[PDB]
Amino acid sequence: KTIKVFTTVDNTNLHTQLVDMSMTYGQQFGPTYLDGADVTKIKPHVNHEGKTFFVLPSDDTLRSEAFEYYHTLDESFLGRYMSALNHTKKWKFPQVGGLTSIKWADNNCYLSSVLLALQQLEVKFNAPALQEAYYRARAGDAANFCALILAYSNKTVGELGDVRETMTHLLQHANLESAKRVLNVVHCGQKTTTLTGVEAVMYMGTLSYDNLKTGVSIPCVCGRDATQYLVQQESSFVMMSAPPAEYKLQQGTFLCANEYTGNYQCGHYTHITAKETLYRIDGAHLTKMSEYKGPVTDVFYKETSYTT
Amino acid sequence: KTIKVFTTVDNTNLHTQLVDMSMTYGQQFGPTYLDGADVTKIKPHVNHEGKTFFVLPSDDTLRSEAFEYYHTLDESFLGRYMSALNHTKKWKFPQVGGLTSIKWADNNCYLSSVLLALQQLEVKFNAPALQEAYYRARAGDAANFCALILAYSNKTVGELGDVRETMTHLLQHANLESAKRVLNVVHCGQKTTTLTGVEAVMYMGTLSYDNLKTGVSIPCVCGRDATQYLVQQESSFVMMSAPPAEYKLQQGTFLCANEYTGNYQCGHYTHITAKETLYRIDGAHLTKMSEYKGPVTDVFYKETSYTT
Ligand SMILES: *[C@H](CC(=O)Nc1cccnc1)C(=O)NNC(=O)CCc1ccccc1C(=O)N[C@H](C)Cc1cccc2ccccc12
Ligand SMILES: *[C@H](CC(=O)Nc1cccnc1)C(=O)NNC(=O)CCc1ccccc1C(=O)N[C@H](C)Cc1cccc2ccccc12
Repeated sequence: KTIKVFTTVDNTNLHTQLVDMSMTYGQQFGPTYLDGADVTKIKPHVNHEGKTFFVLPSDDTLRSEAFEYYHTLDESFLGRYMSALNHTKKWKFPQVGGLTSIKWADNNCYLSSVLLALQQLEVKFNAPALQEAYYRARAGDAANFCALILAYSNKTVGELGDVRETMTHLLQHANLESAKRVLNVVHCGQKTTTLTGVEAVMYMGTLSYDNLKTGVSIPCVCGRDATQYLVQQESSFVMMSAPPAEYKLQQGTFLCANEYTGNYQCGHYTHITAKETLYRIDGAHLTKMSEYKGPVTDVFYKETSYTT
Repeated sequence: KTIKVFTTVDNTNLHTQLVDMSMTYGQQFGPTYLDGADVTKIKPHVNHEGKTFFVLPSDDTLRSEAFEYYHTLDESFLGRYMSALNHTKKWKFPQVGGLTSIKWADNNCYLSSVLLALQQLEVKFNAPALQEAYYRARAGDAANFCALILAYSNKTVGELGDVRETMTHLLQHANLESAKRVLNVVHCGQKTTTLTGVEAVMYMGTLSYDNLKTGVSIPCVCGRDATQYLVQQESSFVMMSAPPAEYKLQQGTFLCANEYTGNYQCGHYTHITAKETLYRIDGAHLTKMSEYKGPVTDVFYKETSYTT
């Protein structure tokens, strides 16, 4: 009933242990975490041999730093953070196109594009732990960042993610009230709305800021075809996201964008950024072009302020 | 290739005609309408024997009154209005509980409750044609009203309707800008919105004004559980509509309500109104109780104004 397993508590040294398939990991080790999860209540699985679990021998006052350093009220948070940081360190982050991409491993797509896109944005987080990493990530010590990206998103190493939904969780912890967007929709009746923070910088429906500024079609109204348009946006960038579609990107049209090529929950994120000429990144790789044409789910535009 | 069919152009006199199954109704009669529809492009169906079609021998300047009298830019509108008014007259509207219900015929449910509920509301339409009928409907000459209710909703005699979706089309033509509602939703980010007219008096989500005023749970936020609540409502009544659910009605709690007992698009609307004691109407019928307990999709509350 034994499987060989590596146990680190410091992520510096490792230890080799044996574990009973008959007992919960907690019974034998205490609180235990593997690849971003909380296996502390789980019996051992035979696929788990040859893996490195992060064990955290419990503590009642580590919550000093917890809500402080990490801005979370999850007892599990650090156990998930660290057991991912083990793996995350094993990835290779090379600086490419000036930014810092992630050699594909354990399904990095979303994390690459998320990280490829969070350099280029004017954003400062309200949890110190992110600040450090972001800047370790710009220089190249990004393993701390992807680990927190996982833990904030509640994701596991190797679990596919949607780039859009991931940032929702990172943007909850950043400079929010500083930002403002206003929109009005109109047939019979009419409706104007203002959103603060993350709400204000994220849109689901079109990839074109211009259309949002021009015209964009919305339901109920009374029947089915109102128009909604942007009235005011007070924020440093904008994210425009739609179900993946074919789209046109030109230099200076857009900050950056990322290209999803697959089915609903099975696809491939590829990040494009606009510099000298368009620069497309896929893991370590890169293609640079003066035209694009592909399938995009997300486009990025820098912006100062706009009033209608 | 002949079926016997009755042709009125004045809805006073009838004529008996024969029609070729080989030709479109227009080829033989001109523009032709049956039971609220525009059969003028359709070949005859053999079920159509023994029916009374409304024929409108075309006209280019009847649009004088059209957008005027009826507030529509449908050439078909009057042809649909009148061919329904034929049938609608054949129904029996008895005044019950003080209001005026509709003896069940051709699936009246929604029209009964809609009509049972549009007496009790403080609303004045912006098309004269409705004004007349509404008041013919309060006295009992309601056939003109249900006919327009059909034509405004684009429904046919005998086609089941959702009470909620029907009023959307009648409320497009009523006192709108006079009314105002404001709502704010809040996790990370926050969002406040104002709606004008019909938008402002109709809600989909709960049956309880009180909850809307108390608390009501809404998605995205960042994750999935914001709270939205009512800030200001400036209007004469309120409609609260939800997918049909079990609900509690007490006298003086609510203006009126209607009870849907069936599957999604196959069910039964039953209207309840609060007077001396609760008064439930089903076609001509009526039960009056001091308690209720049933399945409701729509509840009505009179209101003057409210500020948070
Ligand atoms: C990595 C994929 C990968 O590893 N590719 C390989 C590289 C090298 C070698 N082999 C393979 C990855 O992270 N993929 N992410 C992923 O699948 C996430 C999809 C997902 C997950 C959760 C929620 C939503 C989604 C999602 O649908 N995302 C796409 C971009 C949005 C989308 C797609 C299709 C239809 C649709 C409709 C409406 C809204 C979005 C939408
Ligand atoms: C009449 C039914 C009838 O004739 N009953 C009889 C009387 C005497 C003798 N025999 C029979 C009628 O008009 N029924 N209306 C109807 O079926 C309309 C349903 C409908 C139609 C179009 C769009 C929506 C709907 C609808 O679903 N309405 C219900 C009230 C809302 C509902 C119901 C179930 C689930 C659900 C979920 C979400 C939102 C609404 C919702």
